[PDB]
Amino acid sequence: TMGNSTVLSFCAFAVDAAKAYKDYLASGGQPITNCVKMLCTHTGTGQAITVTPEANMDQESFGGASCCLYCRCHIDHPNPKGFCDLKGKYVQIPTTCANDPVGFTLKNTVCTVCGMWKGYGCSCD
Ligand SMILES: [Zn+2]
Ligand SMILES: [Zn+2]
Repeated sequence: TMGNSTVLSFCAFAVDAAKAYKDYLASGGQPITNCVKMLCTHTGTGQAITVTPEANMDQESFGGASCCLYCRCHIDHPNPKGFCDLKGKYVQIPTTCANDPVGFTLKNTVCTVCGMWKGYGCSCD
């Protein structure tokens, strides 16, 4: 098992950190841990990213920044204003994927319409 600081270091100095984290996971690597899990009722909306925790019965809630590879790596966000969609918000992850929230937020996309994760509850189809 690799620990957090070895993975994080490895990705942070990659020219493409997101590709390194994915390629690492694909090879069977141990996911980044110590994301900040939230106590909450699990009666929330199920929206992906929210101002307070919004988990439904099928989700967990985390502190957004602790689930963001770039925040966890202390590097610039790949958005040309450098702005973070998770910093200071709360992210709702499906409980099945809650063992790798950093990987989940990376690999996935919020539906422009729903508000929920495309492919994971987004009902729109
Ligand atoms: Zn971030
Ligand atoms: Zn949708």
